Amino acid sequence: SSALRDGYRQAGVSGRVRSYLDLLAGLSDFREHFDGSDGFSLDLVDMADGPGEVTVICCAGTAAISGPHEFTRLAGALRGIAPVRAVPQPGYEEGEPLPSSMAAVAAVQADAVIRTQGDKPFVVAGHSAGALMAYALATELLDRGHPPRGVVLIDVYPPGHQDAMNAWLEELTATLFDRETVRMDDTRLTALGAYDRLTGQWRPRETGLPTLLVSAGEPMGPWPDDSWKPTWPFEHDTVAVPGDHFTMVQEHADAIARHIDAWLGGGNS
Ligand SMILES: [Ca+2]
Ligand SMILES: [Ca+2]
Ligand SMILES: [Ca+2]
Repeated sequence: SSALRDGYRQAGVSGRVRSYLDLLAGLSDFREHFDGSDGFSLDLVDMADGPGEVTVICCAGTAAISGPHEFTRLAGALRGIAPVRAVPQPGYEEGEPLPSSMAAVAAVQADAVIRTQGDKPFVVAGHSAGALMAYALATELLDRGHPPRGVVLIDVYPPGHQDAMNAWLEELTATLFDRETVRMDDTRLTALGAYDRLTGQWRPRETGLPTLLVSAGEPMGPWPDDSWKPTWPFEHDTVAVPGDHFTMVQEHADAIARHIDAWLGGGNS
C-alpha cells in the first residue's frame, strides 16, 4: 500500500473524505500539467465491434480505480450490437500529465475522437463523474462541428444536486476498496484529487443534444423519498436498471446494453 492509499481508507472510516479529497487536489498541483496547446495527445482504446453506423465512445471515470477497464463488461454486452471504444482520462497512469482545466482535457480527447472516427457517427457515454467528463467532451465536439448523435449519462450527479453523493461519501469510499480491481496508487489518488476539483468547479452548458440518463434502481443507503437519484438539468430521457451506483454498470451492465441498443434504434421510436 502507500501513505496516500492508507489515508484515503482512513478518511472513509473516520468521515473526513471531503477533507482528504481537498488534500489530494492540493497535492496534485505539484505534478506536471498540460493545457491543451502544448502538444499532448492520447489514443482511444478499441473495446468491441458491432453492426451499424454509430460507435459508443465511453469515457473513463475519475475515481482512483477508474479507467477503460471499467467498461469491459458493458463492452462485452454490446459486442455484436454496436462498436465500442473507450477514452482514458489522462494523468491516472505513469508518465501522463494532468489537465490544467476541463478545457484542456476535453480538447485532447476531442482530437483523439475526431482522428479515430472521421465522419463516422458516435455517441459519448460515462458513469458517475465520468458522465460529467463525457458531457464536457460531447460539448467540445459539438463546438468543433463533430457533434455526437447523443450522450449517455450513467448515474450522473451534477453540481448542485449531489446531496446523496455527499451523504454516502464514506460508503462510496469503502465500496471502492471492496471493488479495487486496479490498485489505487499515488498517481491515481492525486489524479482523483485533481479531477474532483475540476469537475466540482465546472458547470455544464446546454447543447440540445439527445441525452439518455440511466439511473440506478436502488440507493446505496436508506432514503425518505426519491431525491437520492441521479439528475440532469437539461432535457433528457430517463431509464432505470437494476443495481446500485456500482453494480448497475458491472453486474447489471447487460441491462444498460439493452437500453443503449433500444435508444440507438432498437425500440419503436
Ligand atoms: Ca502552455
Ligand atoms: Ca504508479
Ligand atoms: Ca440493434
